[PDB]
Amino acid sequence: DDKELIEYFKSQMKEDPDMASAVAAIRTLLEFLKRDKGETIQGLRANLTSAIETLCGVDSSVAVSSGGELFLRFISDYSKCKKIMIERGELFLRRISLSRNKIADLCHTFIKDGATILTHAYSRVVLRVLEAAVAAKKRFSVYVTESQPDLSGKKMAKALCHLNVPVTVVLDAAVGYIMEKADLVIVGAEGVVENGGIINKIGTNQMAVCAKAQNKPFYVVAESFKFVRLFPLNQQDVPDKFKYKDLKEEHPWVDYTAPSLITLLFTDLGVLTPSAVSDELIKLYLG
Amino acid sequence: MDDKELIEYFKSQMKEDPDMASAVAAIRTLLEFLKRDKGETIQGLRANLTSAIETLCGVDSSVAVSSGGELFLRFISLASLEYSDYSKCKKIMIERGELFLRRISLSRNKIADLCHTFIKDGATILTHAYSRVVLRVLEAAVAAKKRFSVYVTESQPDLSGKKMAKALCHLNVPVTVVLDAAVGYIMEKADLVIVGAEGVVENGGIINKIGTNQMAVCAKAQNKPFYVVAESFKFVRLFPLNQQDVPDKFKYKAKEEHPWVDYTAPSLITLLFTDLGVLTPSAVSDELIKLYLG
Ligand SMILES: O=P(O)(O)OC[C@H]1O[C@H](O)[C@@H](O)[C@@H](O)[C@@H]1O
Ligand SMILES: O=P(O)(O)OC[C@H]1O[C@H](O)[C@@H](O)[C@@H](O)[C@@H]1O
Repeated sequence: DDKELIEYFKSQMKEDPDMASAVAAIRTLLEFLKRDKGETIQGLRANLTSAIETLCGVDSSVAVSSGGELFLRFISDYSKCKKIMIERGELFLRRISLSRNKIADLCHTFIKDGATILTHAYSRVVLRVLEAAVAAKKRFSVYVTESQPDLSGKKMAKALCHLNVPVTVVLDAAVGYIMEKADLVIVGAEGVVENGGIINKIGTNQMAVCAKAQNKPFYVVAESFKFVRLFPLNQQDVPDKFKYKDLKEEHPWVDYTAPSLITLLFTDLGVLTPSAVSDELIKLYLG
Repeated sequence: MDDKELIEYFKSQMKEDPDMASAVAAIRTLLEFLKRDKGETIQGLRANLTSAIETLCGVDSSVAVSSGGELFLRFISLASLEYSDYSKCKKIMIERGELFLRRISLSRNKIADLCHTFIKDGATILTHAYSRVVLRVLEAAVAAKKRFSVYVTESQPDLSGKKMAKALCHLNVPVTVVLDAAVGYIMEKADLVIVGAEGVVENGGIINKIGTNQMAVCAKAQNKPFYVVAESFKFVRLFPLNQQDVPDKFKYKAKEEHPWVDYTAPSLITLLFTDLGVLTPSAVSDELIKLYLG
């Protein structure tokens, strides 16, 4: 049922925080598929399409939608069928579970010794990369935006001081001021779109614009289940459902960064240029 | 007066008149030092005027205080020529001082007239933090019955922008407040950007509340006009080429680095609206040089 379909999901996220919202949903979809007491290939298919959607309502991050779409895609005689569906699904889950590791290996080599890295907000993938640089005995320092409204940035600084890397938290407003001190920018993303750009915490776009104006490379680190079937041209093309996950106050939770503002993306599919994403997205979705 | 003498006065001057420019607050305090100074020698006076200026900059790091001071002191220090008795100078210095104070009393309005042209109707304007000059430029637009909308950042860490939004709301001007982090996100929705300045430096760049550089750089990438409204007394004798060149004096009012102002290069500025006329950044040096020489 939905209500403890949701509680399973939320519970899977509450007990492991550093678990991606997507992967949490896949396990909730996997477990749902297991407990499904139906008797029709047909009613199973529907109820899964109802479960994925029910999950997308409670947490409307773009990655739980795209990851959900990809996992259900990968799942392609009810007694028989059901079983191997679960085995394909558990194979798919097994693969996206090494994604963070392969990214760490890939990206951390682009960090020169004595580099000072500028990042935005909290990214579990960025932190795994920087952890891998510490593992590789590389010495570096970090600037991170405090990142209103939830102040994820201090969460990242505190995590980063536990590995004894010098980290300084700056105001969101000070990114233009601090850009000259950085040698490169690394950020994560909630979603990677078809044109090679990204959807990430509000403030990413302006960091990328200030980075291009001082010719500082701008690197993105994201798993391939974040590849989403969208092609934005402006900020209004990002669907409002992923944007909120006479005085007034607008407050979007993420903005969009165009491919022209992005140097490379480091992914479990390999190092990519923004223009190259489209060919890799096709291969990813058809497979 | 003495040191806590000036500080108490100066702090009180702005305490009761919030809209009063900080530099003007210093000029009045400095004037009151000339009126209350009972010394009886010329350069001992001047020399101690050069200590009140420095003692004042200690409590308010705004770079306008230093610039406005030096221009007033340099302007009144022309009294010594052809006024030998220390009591003759003093009298005409006070005179020249209140003359000076009266000129800059006209600076905000002279600006709000020069800039009402560039606010076309139906315009969407973006600004940063709270600027009394910006506020008066818009007051003049609404006064001329012109229709326009505003976006403004909240501007950490004091949320000055929520106070700028409060005022424009009282003008029934449609306004919206966004996060400092959303300026890149919101730029496309704006037709032009207008900010104030704490200081206009010798290359036509500005020193202004932290977050101004961000906005300027994002405005250039979308080809949006970036207009600066600033009084002629904010012209400071500094030539910063980057953020490091901004002296620590004015950068902090006092690991987490929290500067209060950044530098915005002339490359990033379309026009400056000052009480000396509408200037391109490149025309600010020669204008500044004249101002400090006459
Ligand atoms: O890299 P992660 O942790 O998966 O999340 C990626 C992104 O999620 C959110 O949008 C924010 O927290 C960003 O800071 C982060 O980059
Ligand atoms: O326009 P004014 O009142 O001179 O303000 C000068 C400046 O003061 C501070 O630096 C900030 O509040 C800025 O927003 C403002 O531009």
